[PDB]
Amino acid sequence: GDFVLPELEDVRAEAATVDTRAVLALAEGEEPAESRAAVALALWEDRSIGTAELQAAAEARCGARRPRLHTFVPLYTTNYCDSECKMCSMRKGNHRLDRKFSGRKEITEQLEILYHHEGVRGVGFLTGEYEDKHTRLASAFRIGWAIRTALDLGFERVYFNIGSMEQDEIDVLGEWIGREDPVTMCVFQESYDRETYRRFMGKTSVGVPKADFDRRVVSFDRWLDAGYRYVNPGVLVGLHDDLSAELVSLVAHGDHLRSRGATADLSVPRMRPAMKSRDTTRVGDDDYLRLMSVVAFTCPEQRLVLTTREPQEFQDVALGLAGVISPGSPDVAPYRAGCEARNDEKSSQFLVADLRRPRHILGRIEASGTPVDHFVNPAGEASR
Amino acid sequence: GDFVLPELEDVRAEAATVDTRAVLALAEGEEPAESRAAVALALWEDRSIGTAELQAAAEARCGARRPRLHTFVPLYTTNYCDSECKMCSMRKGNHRLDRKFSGRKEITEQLEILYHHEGVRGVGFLTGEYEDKHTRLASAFRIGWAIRTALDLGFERVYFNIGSMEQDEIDVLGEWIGREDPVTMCVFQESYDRETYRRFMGKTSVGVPKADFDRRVVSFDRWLDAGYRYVNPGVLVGLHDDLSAELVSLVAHGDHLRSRGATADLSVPRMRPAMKSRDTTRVGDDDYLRLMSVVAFTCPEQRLVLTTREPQEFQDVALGLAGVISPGSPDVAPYRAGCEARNDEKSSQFLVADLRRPRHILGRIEASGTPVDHFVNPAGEASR
Ligand SMILES: Nc1ncnc2c1ncn2[C@@H]1O[C@H](CSCC[C@H](N)C(=O)O)[C@@H](O)[C@H]1O
Ligand SMILES: Nc1ncnc2c1ncn2[C@@H]1O[C@H](CSCC[C@H](N)C(=O)O)[C@@H](O)[C@H]1O
Ligand SMILES: N[C@@H](Cc1c[nH]c2ccccc12)C(=O)O
Ligand SMILES: N[C@@H](Cc1c[nH]c2ccccc12)C(=O)O
Ligand code: SF4
Ligand code: SF4
Ligand SMILES: [K+]
Ligand SMILES: [K+]
Repeated sequence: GDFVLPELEDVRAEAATVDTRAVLALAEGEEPAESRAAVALALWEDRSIGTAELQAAAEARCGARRPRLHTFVPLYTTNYCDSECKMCSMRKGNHRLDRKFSGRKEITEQLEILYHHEGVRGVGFLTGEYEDKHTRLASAFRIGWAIRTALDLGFERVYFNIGSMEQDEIDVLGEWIGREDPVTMCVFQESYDRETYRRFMGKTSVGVPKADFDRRVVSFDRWLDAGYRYVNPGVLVGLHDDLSAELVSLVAHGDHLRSRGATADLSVPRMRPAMKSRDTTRVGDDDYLRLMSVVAFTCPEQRLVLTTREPQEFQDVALGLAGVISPGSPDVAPYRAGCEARNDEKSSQFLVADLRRPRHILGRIEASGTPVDHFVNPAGEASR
Repeated sequence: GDFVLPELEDVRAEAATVDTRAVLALAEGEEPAESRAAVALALWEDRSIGTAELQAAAEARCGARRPRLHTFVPLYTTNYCDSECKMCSMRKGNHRLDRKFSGRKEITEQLEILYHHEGVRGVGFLTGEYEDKHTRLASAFRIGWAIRTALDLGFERVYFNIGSMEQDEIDVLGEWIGREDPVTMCVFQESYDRETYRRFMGKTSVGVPKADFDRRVVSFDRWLDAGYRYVNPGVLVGLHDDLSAELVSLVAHGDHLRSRGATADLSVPRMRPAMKSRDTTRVGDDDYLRLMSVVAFTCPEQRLVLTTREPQEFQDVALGLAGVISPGSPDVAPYRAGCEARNDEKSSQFLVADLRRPRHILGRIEASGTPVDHFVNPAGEASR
């Protein structure tokens, strides 16, 4: 009943049988005979189909989706972590980081700034991942409180991203919400290749909690077992060299979740500068746009998430492939009324490319002709 | 400005000069010329004064105090702990314990049982003590939420006992309350002798958080620096062989706190059965009553706390020396409507002597002629 990784050579054989031209000719809402992972792989590898042309087809295939876009802004509630991801500044072994923790007052204040000054109605809560059972339970407790507090303030959509979760940790978080609340669990597998995964996340059985690949990947299945609905898998683009392998696995994971009745967003964040202990693969814009396109096309009801990891000029080109736009900063309690958010290298998880205020970024998107749901521009008669 | 341990040989020399008969002749509210620690020591060592006679004098000296008694019931919110106290079942190295953790739902349910079925308006929240800064902050956060939740339910007095606390941990807890709220910090030094302390609590600088004697003993001073008022020092009777040394130090600590304007309760819990790694000194009833008497007499505005560690027959004899009566069980979420509380050896901190329901114990005290504040007997027209 739990997700099982696809056999990449099996998908390759099925991809060899799809007619990619016929696929592009499909009407919106119409579904290929072959599996999504096989169709995505075939589109990816058929270089007679230009990336620009794939992108236009993906945007059209997703064109009917309503709302076109919605938003959430991240709120990192702490930058403590017990794990050791080599591409992340929050890794426990990074003794250079200034560690911070938001209490009741600070979390509430940040939510009020986001709500009234940035005009947003979507928020995400983030933490590190912790090793011992009591710390994981206490973290779930705190984040559960934060989710409930946000919902009560009038946030209409809440994400959380707090590491892998076992059944009893979900129990503790779940006592804060209802099974029908608009709450999405985020757990990016980073890489679905077990060998690349171990290279960046570490080896198991040594107090490094995220090194357990399996606990992480079945977290959505536990969430669904408990009766919840919204989930957000992802790949960290730049870890594994073979992008065709990751897109096959992510699309396979999305497809599994869909079969279980879940609503899934799909995230493919691209690497940003951080205090790393191993370096990564820089993925060019064309490969990245091609990847987003084949995922968006074959998974048309599963929204891609685009974040301010990316610079303004890239958002300009890619926004049409996305279903979620998420501006913000990965620093602890970084927001302040009337000021740009902090992204201090001394305390941030990584450095973002776009530090413009969410309400500016989202306002410009709306002014260009795309409304953003969960955004209320704090303007005119809706200004205080 | 912080508490400094008295020099025991200096107190001995001052004790040699007090007239213990003149001391007993003092009118209530009148104060000896010598220091409290010196007077307590002299009363202790003057065996021409019988223990029964000391007890009668202490009770009379405290007779004017109003209310005569108030109550709180303990609620252990978890039995996880990172420390290694050799006399305690919750020590991390005790792999036999079944570890439990109460979330939002369970804590609320327990408070409602205590409030409506046991009729109590005083509660104490307890945890283990944790090593890494994030866990300590997350624990402070949770317990802060619990205190606020209890106060909002109508609890009129809340204790907490969650280990030593540094300034930033107090900050996190304090965001849940007001400086004038009826909230008491408990931090029992266990032994004021540094050598006995190290024997049971462990050596410092090795991830054993309670091994730091100094961080622990100045926790009240940090609490007072932040502008709070109520504190609860204690000695664990049975650790250190020389009781005269501990009573000198506890009375000295009480006196210091008083000088800083604090309201202090004083706790002298006696050892109970547990899964220990070192055994302790069994203190007989006469020594124990003599100890309670000299502390109660010399510190007449600082209430002794008596708990159901002690059997019914001992409470009968000692209750007149106490200002706080605290029935309950040191098991996680042990209460249930209409049932006696759990005290399961598989999950409890230690085994208590008296498992009768708080409302029975407190009702019998009231029926015998002593009202108990923060107790509303759920009887007659106050029954639902
Ligand atoms: N240098 C870096 N640049 C860009 N994204 C990164 C990054 N390091 C990590 N990330 C991504 O940030 C995401 C959310 S933050 C991590 C939250 C949680 N501790 C967890 O690890 O699941 C991570 O999952 C990762 O995909
Ligand atoms: N076997 C035992 N019998 C009786 N009391 C004990 C005991 N072991 C510990 N205690 C007492 O229980 C008290 C409260 S419980 C401990 C709470 C917190 N972890 C702390 O250590 O401060 C301890 O301070 C100790 O004085
Ligand atoms: N990293 C998380 C949270 C996030 C959302 N938008 C962001 C913008 C910048 C940094 C982090 C974020 C995610 O991709 O879901
Ligand atoms: N041990 C804590 C909490 C407590 C109060 N009353 C108790 C009765 C039994 C066991 C524990 C307690 C204390 O002495 O303050
Ligand atoms: S990616 Fe998450 S688990 Fe890994 S080091 Fe960073 S914060 Fe910790
Ligand atoms: S007395 Fe407190 S700190 Fe020590 S082992 Fe027990 S619960 Fe942990
Ligand atoms: K809008
Ligand atoms: K009463």
